[PDB]
Amino acid sequence: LEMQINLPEVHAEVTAQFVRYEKALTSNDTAVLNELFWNSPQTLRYGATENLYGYEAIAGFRATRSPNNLEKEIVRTVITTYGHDFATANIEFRRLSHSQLTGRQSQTWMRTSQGWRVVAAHVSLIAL
Amino acid sequence: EMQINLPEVHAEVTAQFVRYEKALTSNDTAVLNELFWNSPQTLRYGATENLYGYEAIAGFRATRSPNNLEKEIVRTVITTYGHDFATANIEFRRLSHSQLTGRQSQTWMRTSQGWRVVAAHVSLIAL
Ligand SMILES: O=C(O)CC(=O)CC(=O)O
Ligand SMILES: O=C(O)CC(=O)CC(=O)O
Repeated sequence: LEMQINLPEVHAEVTAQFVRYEKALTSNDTAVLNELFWNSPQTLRYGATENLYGYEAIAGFRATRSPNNLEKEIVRTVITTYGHDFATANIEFRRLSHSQLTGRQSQTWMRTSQGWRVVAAHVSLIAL
Repeated sequence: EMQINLPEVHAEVTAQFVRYEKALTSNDTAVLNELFWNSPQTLRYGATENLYGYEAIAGFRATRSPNNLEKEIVRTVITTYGHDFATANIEFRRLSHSQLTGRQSQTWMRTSQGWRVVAAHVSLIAL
């Protein structure tokens, strides 16, 4: 894997799915948000204020989340692919409601037979 | 899907995770640096800082205070995918900050020199 860092075609596919994910967040398109998370009990998301274990818990969280005050400005993005089937996506952002905090979002992506999926995610806000 | 938690692979990664946790408590920076992937792509979103590239992470390790190190691990999920990739996610607590619960996420890759962390993210939140 270490011999195949950021193969152009792989990096392009993952970047596309990442943009898809970010677009679905802004429109609260829960169908796409759920589509992009790996459907497995192992999948997990450490959110800004909650820890969710399993796809079912993540999907359930998305159903009960309010689409209000969701906007976020991405400031930095690093997408790295390893071989043909694995990737990480790491971003910094600012959320408009907490202008004094810098946001971090990490995702690990895996290529499944149904396409790229997030297997684990972690979001946090800090003051620098 | 594609070979989830193969016993031998899951055992190797769990061993390296235990190695990492032991090196944190003894502030064994040699082992801490050994376990992070030596690449400019490697990154660590720390509890209080964002570091890009192995050199920035190694530099941070040389200057860090080892004092408030100890922590109770409360949940661990280690998941391996095929033979060469893994994630490790833990929740932890400290008696020194009873109001904060910790999260630590890592993505691991098998290199020719062994398993390495390619990305990590640590954060503390209120209960
Ligand atoms: O607020 C959070 O927990 C993170 C977030 O913006 C939506 C996501 O990336 O799932
Ligand atoms: O104290 C913690 O759990 C987070 C941390 O920075 C140790 C590490 O770098 O793994």
